[PDB]
Amino acid sequence: KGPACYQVSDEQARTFVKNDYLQRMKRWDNDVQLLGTEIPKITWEKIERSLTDVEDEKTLLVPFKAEGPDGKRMYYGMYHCEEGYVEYAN
Amino acid sequence: KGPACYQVSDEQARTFVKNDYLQRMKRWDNDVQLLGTEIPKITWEKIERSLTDVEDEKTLLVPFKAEGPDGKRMYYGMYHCEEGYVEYAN
Repeated sequence: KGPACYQVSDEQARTFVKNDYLQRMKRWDNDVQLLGTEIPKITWEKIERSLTDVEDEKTLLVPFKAEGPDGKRMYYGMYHCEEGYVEYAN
Repeated sequence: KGPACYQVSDEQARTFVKNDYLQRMKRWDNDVQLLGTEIPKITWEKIERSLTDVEDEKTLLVPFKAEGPDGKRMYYGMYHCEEGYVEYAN
């Protein structure tokens, strides 16, 4: 896991937040311009989750494809269930 | 906290991920079109963090303003340090 907040200086926090914000702006804008829509159609791919020791799962990996008139993109949402957020990969 | 993953069905997970993905596409695209750039200038506002019992902090709230040629927007990044992600509010 990352650092505890008390180990994170204001400067480190600002750097992390700026990196994250800029990267997000870039990524999401790019995906919109590529698909040609803000509201692509979503198609689902099979979810692989452990059939055993299921209480050990901290994350569900949900693959999907988004389709616009200009294009199509594959994603893997990794949904951290307890934290209530998703981070996306490709 | 949210549900444990073993309590989340494939359908619930897909619904959460679709909601999140669409909302993000919308939000970030909108912010880019509003600021008029993917790479706005970032200005910082003072960070308020507890001066006592600091080991209890799970999150740092980093306020900032983003400035494009077309506009300006206020944000509050809440940086969850250990998890290594930021969620944004306005």
